[PDB]
Amino acid sequence: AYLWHRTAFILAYRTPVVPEGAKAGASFSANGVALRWLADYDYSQLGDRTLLDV
Amino acid sequence: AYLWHRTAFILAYRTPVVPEGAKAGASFSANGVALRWLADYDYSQLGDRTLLDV
Repeated sequence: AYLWHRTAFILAYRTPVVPEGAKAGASFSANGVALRWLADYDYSQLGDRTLLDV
Repeated sequence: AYLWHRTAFILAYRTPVVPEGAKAGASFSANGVALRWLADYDYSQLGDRTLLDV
């Protein structure tokens, strides 16, 4: 069991910025944390690559 | 020191076009020269890339 006061632990989150050259992505949320979604096409590997980050 | 007539030297400029596969870019100016700006996201390097050219 863990018993803590509010000030004991600190969490910080930052949503990464979708840059100018990236195709406009989406935005998602995990328990109230904003996640950046991004998709880029690998022509050289003939596929799609997605990244979902914070 | 250089003393020249107007007809002595010639400059020519051409702005590159933004291709179909590139996310549409801006167009800037430098001494009246139109410069093609372009941006592309490197998923492998996890970062954006910008090129400004003529």
